[PDB]
Order: sequence, then structure tokens, then C-alpha cells
Amino acid sequence: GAMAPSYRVKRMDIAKNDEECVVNAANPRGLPGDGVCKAVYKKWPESFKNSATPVGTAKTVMCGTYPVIHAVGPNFSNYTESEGDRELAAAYREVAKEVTRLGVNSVAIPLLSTGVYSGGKDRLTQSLNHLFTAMDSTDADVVIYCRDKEWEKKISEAIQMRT
Ligand SMILES: [Cl-]
Ligand SMILES: [Cl-]
Ligand SMILES: [Cl-]
Repeated sequence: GAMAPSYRVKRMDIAKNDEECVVNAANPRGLPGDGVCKAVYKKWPESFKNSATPVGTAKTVMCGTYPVIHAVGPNFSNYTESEGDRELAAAYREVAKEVTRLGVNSVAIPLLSTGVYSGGKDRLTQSLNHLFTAMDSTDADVVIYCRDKEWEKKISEAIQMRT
């Protein structure tokens, strides 16, 4: 456990994280993919051995001793708003279980279902609130990674609103 478990946000490539494990925004088939998944494949390609897992689940694969948690958010192009919301909540709950099982003191995590799986909608608040519901009962330091300047501001404001 971290001494004083915290949430932080950084605007940078999650492949350059300073945490004890990483969450990949994975596809269900364990393919290299695009965006976060692309950077993650370049940095930890050994972690894609048997990484396929269903929507709403997380599967950990070790790259050496460094854990990669493949978390599969729903593609809102295919899911109804209702079913997609349930599967996005479930994926983050499975991340919290894996982070707990691994005994890490820190985790790097992206906002699931916010890029090419967004169905063309802004899902910052939806995805972040499901991240909090799952991770609030864990004692790992959580570092959220994003790329947009405006998203960084809103994520920081949401963290500080709870403090
Ligand atoms: Cl960067
Ligand atoms: Cl996405
Ligand atoms: Cl972003």
C-alpha cells in the first residue's frame, strides 16, 4: 500500500510512466491496436502473449517482472449507452481486483472508452467517475494519463473537488 494513497494526472505517454504497473486500454483480441494500445505494444510487446480477454474484463500479463493489466472497455459504436455504461464500470472493477492481487503500490491508468471506443462522444466524466468508483477502495497511488491540455485541466479539477 502507498503511505498516503493519492490520485494524480499527467499529460504524457503512459509508456514513460513512473508507476509499478500499467493498465493498457486493450482490444478484446490482444492485438497491437492504436493510440494507448500502440504505445503499450512498442514498450511491452512480450505482454501481448495470450492477452485476449472479453469486454468488461482485465487480464494481467507480465513483461519481465513488470505487470501489464489489459483492460477491455466497450466500443460505444457497438454497445447501447446503457450496456456500454455497465461494461465500462465492470472493466474498471476488474482493474481494481488485479491491482489489489499484484500488491503494487502504484498504477498508471488511461481513461477507458474515451478515444476510438467513444462512439464520437466526450466521455471524460463518465469514464473518470467509473475509475473512481473502482479505485477508491484500493490503496495504490493512481496516476491517470491523458494527451489533451483541456482534459488534463478537467481531470485535475475533478480530483481536487474531492480533496
Ligand atoms: Cl510524452
Ligand atoms: Cl478508447
Ligand atoms: Cl486525452
